[PDB]
Amino acid sequence: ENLYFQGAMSIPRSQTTYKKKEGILTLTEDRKFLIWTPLPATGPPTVSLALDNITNLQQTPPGSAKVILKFTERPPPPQYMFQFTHPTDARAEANAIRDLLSQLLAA
Ligand SMILES: [Cl-]
Ligand SMILES: [Cs+]
Ligand SMILES: [Cs+]
Repeated sequence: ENLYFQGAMSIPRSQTTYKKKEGILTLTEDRKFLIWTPLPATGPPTVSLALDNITNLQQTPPGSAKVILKFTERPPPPQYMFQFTHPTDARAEANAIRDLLSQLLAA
């Protein structure tokens, strides 16, 4: 039917490295930007990517040496790689933020 729904669960926050620095990958509260902020995550984000401007999302396949999500932005287009570093939960974290993003992007 005609009902439209939006996500209403807590926005995932993920232990990730960007350009070899440790930080947190999340979305803004309005769910319009992907943000990455270096630890201690006191200050502003160093990466802020509008979901409107993401043209692709790729991942390392499960069982790869590294768990990595790769974002391509609208313009050799700009690209961003985030390595998921949680000792046990890396792939689950990647999957979660992937799943949210792909739901947002396909809407
Ligand atoms: Cl994996
Ligand atoms: Cs988490
Ligand atoms: Cs792995």
